[PDB]
Amino acid sequence: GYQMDIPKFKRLPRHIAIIPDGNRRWALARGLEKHEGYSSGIIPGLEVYDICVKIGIGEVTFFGFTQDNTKRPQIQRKAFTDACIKSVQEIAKRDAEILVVGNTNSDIFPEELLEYTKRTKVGKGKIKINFLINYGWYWDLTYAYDNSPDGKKMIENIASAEIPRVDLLIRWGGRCRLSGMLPVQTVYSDIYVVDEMWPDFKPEHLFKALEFYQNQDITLGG
Amino acid sequence: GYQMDIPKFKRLPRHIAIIPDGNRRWALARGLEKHEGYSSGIIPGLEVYDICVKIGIGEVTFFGFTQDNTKRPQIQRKAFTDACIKSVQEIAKRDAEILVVGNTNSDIFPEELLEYTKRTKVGKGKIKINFLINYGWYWDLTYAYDKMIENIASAEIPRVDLLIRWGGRCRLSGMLPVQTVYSDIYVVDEMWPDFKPEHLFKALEFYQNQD
Ligand SMILES: CC(C)=CCC/C(C)=C/CC/C(C)=C/COC(CO)CO
Ligand code: DMA
Ligand code: DMA
Ligand SMILES: [Mg+2]
Ligand SMILES: [Mg+2]
Repeated sequence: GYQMDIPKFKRLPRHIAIIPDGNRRWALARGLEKHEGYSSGIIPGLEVYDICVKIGIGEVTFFGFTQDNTKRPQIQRKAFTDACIKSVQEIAKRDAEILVVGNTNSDIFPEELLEYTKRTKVGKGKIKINFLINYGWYWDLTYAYDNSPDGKKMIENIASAEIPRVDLLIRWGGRCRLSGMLPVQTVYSDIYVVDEMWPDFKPEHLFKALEFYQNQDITLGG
Repeated sequence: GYQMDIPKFKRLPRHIAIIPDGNRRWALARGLEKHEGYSSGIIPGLEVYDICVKIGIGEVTFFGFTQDNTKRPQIQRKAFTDACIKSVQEIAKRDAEILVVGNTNSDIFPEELLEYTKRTKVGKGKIKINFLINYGWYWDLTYAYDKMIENIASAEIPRVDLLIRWGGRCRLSGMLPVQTVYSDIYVVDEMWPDFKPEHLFKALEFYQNQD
């Protein structure tokens, strides 16, 4: 991308989850229409990707859109779907192992992303980039209750089973909440909230989240 | 006044979750042994109860201890279990509808609390007080094998509106994965035994500021 001065970290998370929230508030604050913020969320994702590749983060999961989000106005649904498609396509121009997880048994799921619903190497690969597209926490848990008979097997067979435990979850837009992102993988996740809206992303947001992470005692109830 | 005037709130959560974390760090900071913090966590719980009753909170769920917590040394297990028993027994002397949710199929689950594993009205009731005792997220979700989502072990406990965690960590530690999917989370930096009413007031000011 371009040259940065990235701090040195004593400890790095294996898996970062990103909640790129605040697109509508960002747009309204700039006197744009609510749905116009999503198109300004793509370059921030690429800056996150570039930083994570440079420091050697193993896996990053981006919250794209939920089944609940598809209750919003058509004009917003078209805007955030278009922006999610573009984000996956942009990572597909770089070096990544791409996975899209979400309900593909829905008219809402974009045909453009079906090819990424199995993990796909692009360029030199290495870093795992996941996207949650038409994802729902209820759909994810209930996927298991149907397609797993046993109980101990249920957990291993949730819809998002390819996505491992989230070490660090970073949420833009100043809300401290999961919005149903990966309930199983996020039970022990250390959560960092950035007050600025996602389109106002700065590398310093990610650096401060990583400083937060390396400062945590990760005890897992022990 | 002696006790801070309880502020008047323009919005209130129906259901507050409490994670009373930091007992061991609190004890170690005082030069006590790791296990000596838990007994100093009981009165804070009663202060939360008193304030929630006064402002008219419908439901409060306390995180007591988890299956993961039973990995800890036996001296710590006995100390936190003893403190959880005493907490429920103290609420049992007041006005509450008490429910204990947790894995009762374990010699770790205290016999004293079996009677509260069905919702129990004490005094005038009018507030629902839940305790998670030998609770595990994994046990909760997998319990359904006993519609499946509506038959999780914690199914009686509704959506958490506001989650307040003491001890400075911003994490769920597996508290009620289903009910916490949209919960607004407020972290208090002070360890649970350093509870002050202003901790709770600031959490509720945070909640009424959320959209
Ligand atoms: C790696 C890259 C390139 C991009 C990652 C970011 C991304 C998915 C951008 C796409 C548009 C976007 C902001 C969607 C998020 O919207 C939801 C959250 O608030 C629902 O409204
Ligand atoms: C009372 C209670 C169950 C607290 C949760 O924190 P924890 O210390 O048990 O977990 P963690 O190690 O994830 O902070
Ligand atoms: C499991 C439980 C009863 C949590 C309360 O604090 P703690 O025992 O986790 O103490 P700390 O967070 O300081 O280790
Ligand atoms: Mg939002
Ligand atoms: Mg703790």
